[PDB]
Amino acid sequence: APILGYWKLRGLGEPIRLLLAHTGQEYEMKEYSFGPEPDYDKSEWLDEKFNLGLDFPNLPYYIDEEEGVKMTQTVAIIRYLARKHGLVGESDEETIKIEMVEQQAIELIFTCTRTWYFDKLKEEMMTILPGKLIGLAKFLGENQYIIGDRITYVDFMLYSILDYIRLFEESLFDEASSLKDYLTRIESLPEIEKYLSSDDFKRFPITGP
Amino acid sequence: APILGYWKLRGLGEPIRLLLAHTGQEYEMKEYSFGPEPDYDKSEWLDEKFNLGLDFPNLPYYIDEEEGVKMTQTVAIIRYLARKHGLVGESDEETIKIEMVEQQAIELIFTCTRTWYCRDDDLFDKLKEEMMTILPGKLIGLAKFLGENQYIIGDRITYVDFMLYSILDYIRLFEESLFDEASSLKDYLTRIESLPEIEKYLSSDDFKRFPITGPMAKFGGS
Ligand SMILES: N[C@@H](CCC(=O)N[C@@H](CS)C(=O)NCC(=O)O)C(=O)O
Ligand SMILES: N[C@@H](CCC(=O)N[C@@H](CS)C(=O)NCC(=O)O)C(=O)O
Repeated sequence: APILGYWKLRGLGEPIRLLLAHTGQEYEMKEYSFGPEPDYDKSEWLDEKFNLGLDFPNLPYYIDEEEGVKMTQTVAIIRYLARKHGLVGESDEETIKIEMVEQQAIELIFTCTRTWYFDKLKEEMMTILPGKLIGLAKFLGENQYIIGDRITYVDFMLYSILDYIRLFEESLFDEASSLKDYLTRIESLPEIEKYLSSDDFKRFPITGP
Repeated sequence: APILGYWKLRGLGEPIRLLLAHTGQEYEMKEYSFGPEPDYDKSEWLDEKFNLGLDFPNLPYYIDEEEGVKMTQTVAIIRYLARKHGLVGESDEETIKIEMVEQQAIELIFTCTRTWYCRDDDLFDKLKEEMMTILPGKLIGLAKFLGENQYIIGDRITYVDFMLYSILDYIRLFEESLFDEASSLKDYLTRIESLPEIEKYLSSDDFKRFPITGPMAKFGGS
C-alpha cells in the first residue's frame, strides 16, 4: 500500500491527507516524532532520511511501490494525487485559475512560517493578510469552491492554510466572511468531517517546537 | 500582443524571460522602476497595480488579450508558457520529476530571499551561516539528479531548466565556493548559457548580471 511520511503536526502534510480522505485512497501514514525538550531531536527522521531512495530527501514524502513512485515536495505530491483522482483543471482556463490559487495559497504558508518559526513580524502579518484574504474572497465570489462547482486539489491546500490563520487570529477574516462559509462548506464534506472527527485528529500542533 | 510585466531586476522574472527567448515568442516587456534613494517608491507599479484587471495584482504579471489570459504568480505563468510551447512533461514519470525539481528550485529561491532581503546584521549572518550548512547538500541532490544528462529530464529542455539556471546563477554569484566541486552543475549552466537564444539574451545591452534582488535587499541590490 502507498506510504505518506510526515511529522506528527498538521503542517504541510494535511492538504495531502485531506485529499486522500476525500478520494478514499488507502495509504499507510508514517509519522516521525521529535525529541524531548529542549532537544527536539529529529533523529527518528534523520536516521532514515537518506535511506528511503528519495531523490530530494524531505518531509513530506510519498511512496508507492506498486506504481514505482518515490516522491517528495508537497505541491508535486498533491498535484500527482490530483491527476490520479481527476481533481485538476479540465481546461487551461481552469488550470490557470487553479495554479494561481495554488501559488497564492503557498504565499500565505511561506509568510506564516516566517512569522511562526517576532513582535515586529506578527505586527507585519496583520497589515498584509487582510488584503490577501480580501483578494481570495473576491476570487471565490459566489462559488461553492475556489474554481467553481467542482472541488479541486487547491481547495484542500487553501482549507489547511486558512484554518491555520483563523486559529492564529480570526479578526483577519472580518473583511472576508465568505471564506468562513467556504471553510464550513469543506468541513461539511462527508469524508473531511470523518477525518476531522478522528481520534487521531489534533488541531494542534500545526508547527514544530 | 502579449505583455510580461516585472521589476527591473533578474529576480523571479528571469526564468520566464529565458523561456520566452528560447521559444522565440513575441512579447512586450513592461518594466517598472523603483524610485530614488531611499524612497525607491513602487509608484510606477502601485499607480497601475489595480488597473490591469488582475485577480491577485502582483509582479510579475502576464497578459495576452488575444488568448484571454491575465495572469499573476511566477510558477503559474511559467507553467502556462511551458504548456503552450511543449516545455512540459510528456509522461507522468517526467511530470513527477519536473515538478519535484520545480519545487526544489523554489525552495532555494525562498531560502535565499530570506537571507538576501534580511536587514538585521545579526539575523542576516545567522541566516547566511545557516544557508552555507544547507546548500551543499541541496546542490549534491541536484547533481545526483541531473546525473550525466544534458538537461534535468534528459536530452529535452523543460521549463524547469530555465528556473534552475537562474537560481543556481544567483547562488554562484553569491558564493562560487559552493560549486568548487560541482562541475556537473557548472557544465549544466554552461550548456544552458550556450543555447543560441539564451546566449543572445545574456549578451543583450539590456542584460545586467546585477541587480538580482531589489534595493531593500542586502545581496543583489545592484
Ligand atoms: N519544498 C519542501 C519543503 C519541506 C519542508 O520544509 N519540510 C520541513 C517541515 S515543514 C522539514 O522539517 N523537513 C525535513 C528536512 O528538511 O529534513 C515541500 O514543500 O515539500
Ligand atoms: N507569488 C508571487 C510573488 C511575487 C512577488 O513577491 N513579487 C515581488 C518581487 S520579488 C514584488 O515586489 N511584488 C509585490 C508588489 O509590489 O505587489 C509570484 O511569484 O508571482
